[PDB]
Amino acid sequence: GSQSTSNHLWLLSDILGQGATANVFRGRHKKTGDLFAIKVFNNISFLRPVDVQMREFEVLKKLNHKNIVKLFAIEEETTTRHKVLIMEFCPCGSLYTVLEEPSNAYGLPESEFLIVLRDVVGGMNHLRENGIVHRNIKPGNIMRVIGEDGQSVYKLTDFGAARELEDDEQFVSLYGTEEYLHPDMYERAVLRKDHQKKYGATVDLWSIGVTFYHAATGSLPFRPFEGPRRNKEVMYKIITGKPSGAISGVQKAENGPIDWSGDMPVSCSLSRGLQVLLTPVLANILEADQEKCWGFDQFFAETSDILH
Amino acid sequence: GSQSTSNHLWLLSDILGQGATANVFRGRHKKTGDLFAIKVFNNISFLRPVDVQMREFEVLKKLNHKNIVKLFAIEEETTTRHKVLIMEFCPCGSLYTVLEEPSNAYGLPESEFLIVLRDVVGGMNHLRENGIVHRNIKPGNIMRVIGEDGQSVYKLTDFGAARELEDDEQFVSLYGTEEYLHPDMYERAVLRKDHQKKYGATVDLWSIGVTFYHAATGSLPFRPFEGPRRNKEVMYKIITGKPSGAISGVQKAENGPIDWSGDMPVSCSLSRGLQVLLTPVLANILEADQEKCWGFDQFFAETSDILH
Ligand SMILES: O=C(NCCCNc1nc(Nc2cccc(NC(=O)N3CCCC3)c2)ncc1I)c1cccs1
Ligand SMILES: O=C(NCCCNc1nc(Nc2cccc(NC(=O)N3CCCC3)c2)ncc1I)c1cccs1
Repeated sequence: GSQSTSNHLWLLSDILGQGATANVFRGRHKKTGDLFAIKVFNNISFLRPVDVQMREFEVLKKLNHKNIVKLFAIEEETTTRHKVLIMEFCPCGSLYTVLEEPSNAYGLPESEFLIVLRDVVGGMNHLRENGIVHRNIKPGNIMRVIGEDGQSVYKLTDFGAARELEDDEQFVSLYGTEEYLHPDMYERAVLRKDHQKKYGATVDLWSIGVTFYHAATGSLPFRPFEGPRRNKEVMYKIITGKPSGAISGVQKAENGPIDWSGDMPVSCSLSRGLQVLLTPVLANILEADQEKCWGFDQFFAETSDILH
Repeated sequence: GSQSTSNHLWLLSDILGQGATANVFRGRHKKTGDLFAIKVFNNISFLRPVDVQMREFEVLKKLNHKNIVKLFAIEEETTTRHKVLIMEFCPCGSLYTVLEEPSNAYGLPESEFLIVLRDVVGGMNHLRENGIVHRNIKPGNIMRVIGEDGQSVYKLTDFGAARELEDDEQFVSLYGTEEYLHPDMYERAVLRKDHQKKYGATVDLWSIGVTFYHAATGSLPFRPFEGPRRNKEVMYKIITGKPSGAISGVQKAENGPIDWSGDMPVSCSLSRGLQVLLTPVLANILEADQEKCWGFDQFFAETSDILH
């Protein structure tokens, strides 16, 4: 079967994404046949407080930029009367899928990496200008679109965890994805250690740092022997124990000691010149200590210098 | 983009399911065009030991039954040379999708619930006859198919956590979904409290009990104010602190006390006669005490008695 709103229709088997609060479907405008991605909230999502439910709607109605997936319409699905989000369809899918390809085992080609850099920075700048935090940035929700000239353009999506947050404002609520998650959030959300901490916009810089390391090398920067998901204790030791300036930490052997590095791997796909410029960016955003990590002004200045 | 094996092909946008280790695509046999669901493992999945990776393949090769989604072929995808699983496509989707429908907000119609009962029992019996434990049973991986006579037939799938395990064998590894997870496993996997416990095949009985409660009432049996995922500590209190005989525990108000019940809610969609037969079944499988919990045989005997 299918579901529909006044103007749009989607088959329930035409899935594009699956999540805690919502699924995304490939759907069509009824009259034109034009394709869209339609985000449809599940029952359990309505247990959230109303102001929380409204955030993604308010956030997306505020944004408009080439590095953010476009929102076309908000309409009401008929059987539930719930609002759905009707968004630009990106037929190429995500950066996650690009990174899975064998040719990218040791990182993206430098040309493609520089594009990811440009576009993630551009998206993040647009959010910050508009006082928005994302809180779940990762390759799985950075979408690839083929631009006018045949080259990639990447765009941020999945604003399910996003909110308006003034430049110095803090929050205590938990969102995100374990492999990409700032250590202070990981501490509470994954290890359940409550150390009475607050979090700020800079959580997005940590996830971007992890995303860039991943795009640059083909691997996540912080890796217990079993992978992050399967050894939460060691994952936490890697991310909280890392020396200042380190950008990666790996446990090579089961139950083994941890090795951290402040440089890119020897296998890194990027030119050595770029590696040398990238490494300080990563070191200063993969920095848990709020006293030492970069602010946004600087992150944008320092990456915009690399792009030129 | 598409991926293919010798005999089958799928578009990467044609998704049917997404998970930690794999995605499932709607694909086709290249020559006949016949439709299949194709399970394809992601890169991070290969961090698992090889014997663990092989389990799902070995398990599915053993099974052949009306209440198990059929395995058609194992073939190699070309770009990675990884084996994929080529399965029966069920165009109707899952029991989870059925349960989202507003008409089922207070539980399935009795005629449908009885079908779910017959079929989950039939699938679970087939697994036990073959020495298999599933370890992630929930509505999301119970698929609905329309039988010859127009009536539903449900079938188990997603054997990503499954293994061979005799009644007299135990394990310490962790799998499952928090809302459906046996308390001993929840304690370690979700709360990360380690009490040197070992788990057995009867973990599938707990998930089945939660699944049946959900199908009978339209709601999960164990429910903090914010939902299970948004308040794990209270969830643990609920599932471990319930009296013997209790089949549900609900926190009504934010930070409120917990309402335990050994009976179905007054809103239950099932006839009262069926309710009274169902409740002792749920009471004796939603029981962590292994000295008290039913085994599979007694569970199949008592559910068979309801069906006839
Ligand atoms: O937004 C989310 N996730 C981001 C993706 C879904 N959204 C969109 N998707 C596309 N096109 C597209 C094309 C090919 C493949 C895909 N999907 C995948 O490749 N997957 C999904 C599961 C496994 C790998 C998507 N266009 C626009 C959007 I907006 C959310 C998931 C759950 C809540 S939000
Ligand atoms: O097996 C899994 N999951 C079970 C489902 C995927 N498998 C199959 N699906 C179908 N048909 C089908 C039809 C309509 C919709 C759907 N999907 C959904 O409705 N979704 C998926 C995302 C949210 C809701 C599936 N037939 C056969 C199979 I095998 C796994 C997911 C990740 C690893 S394994």
